[PDB]
Amino acid sequence: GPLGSPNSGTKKYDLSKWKYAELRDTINTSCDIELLAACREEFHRRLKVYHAWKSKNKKR
Repeated sequence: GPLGSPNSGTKKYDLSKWKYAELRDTINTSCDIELLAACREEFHRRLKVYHAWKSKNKKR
């Protein structure tokens, strides 16, 4: 089609690891279905593992 794009070597978003500062700042400064959607995914995810570490919560 029109768009040839004879050079592909990157993705759309990538947040291997972000800081708590930029996290809150970017969410309160930037705005985008992706930025926010990704921000929440990291918040919930990062928090999910946080609890898992401390206590995996398990009562046999």
